[PDB]
Amino acid sequence: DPMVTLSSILESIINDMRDLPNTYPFHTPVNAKVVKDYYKIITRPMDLQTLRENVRKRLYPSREEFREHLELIVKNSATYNGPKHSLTQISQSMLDLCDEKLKEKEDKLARLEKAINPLLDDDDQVAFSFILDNIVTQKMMAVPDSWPFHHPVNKKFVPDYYKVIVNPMDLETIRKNISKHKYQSRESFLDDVNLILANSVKYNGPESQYTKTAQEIVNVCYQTLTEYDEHLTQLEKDICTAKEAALEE
Ligand SMILES: C[C@@H]1COCCN1c1cc(C2([S@](C)(=N)=O)CC2)nc(-c2cccc3cnccc23)n1
Repeated sequence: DPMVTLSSILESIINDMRDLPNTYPFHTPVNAKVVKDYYKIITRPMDLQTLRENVRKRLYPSREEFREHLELIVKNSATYNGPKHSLTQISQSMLDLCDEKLKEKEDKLARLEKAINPLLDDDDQVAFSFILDNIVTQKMMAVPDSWPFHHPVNKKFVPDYYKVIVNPMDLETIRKNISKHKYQSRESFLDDVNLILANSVKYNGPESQYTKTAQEIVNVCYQTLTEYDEHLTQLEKDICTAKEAALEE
């Protein structure tokens, strides 16, 4: 089972990171009864034991889903402890070692990832995702004053944001989804795009300048998708054909 093989590789990387100096504070979840404000600051807690248990729960079908959770450890330390704090440097040493190991094993990992999910090897899926990424970076992120929507909100700076917005979305998260080939159709892409606008309506109000900017992001997305309709339609058809042939095997 290539997912078993992949999981063994990821666990070996966790073993190597656990072995780096001074990493113990990242080996297990933060104790929120000692660090009493931790969840008032951090939205997505992560540590190496949770990561390892997730590897064992078969939650990571590729190196990117694993690396994203590992990067939370660093991001969380940067937010809570500070970007230059020794703990953040320590967490970064783990991410750096992971990246070394992923590079060393990149061909084996690619083979496993394609055996787990053949669409990662499908030229139509790849072309479709490439077009979506270009719409995001060249059209949507180019909307003036679109910065509030480029990245997830950091709760340290906006403490009530996730009490109001329980289904958050942002353009970076969409780009990560595109890189993982999450979208096979314009419909699922537009579900996430529209969530950015819906969250602005809810948090900022329908008449706010934030929402006017988010509306322009959505509108330029629709305009650009319409311009590429005939190509995107062909790619979506061919992706459906590939998806059926995978489950057929
Ligand atoms: C809540 C507002 C409005 O709704 C849409 C999101 N939005 C954001 C988003 C972000 C981020 S970030 C830096 N990763 O948190 C880039 C994603 N930052 C800020 C922000 C941060 C700090 C002080 C501010 C002071 N005034 C205004 C905004 C501030 N607001």
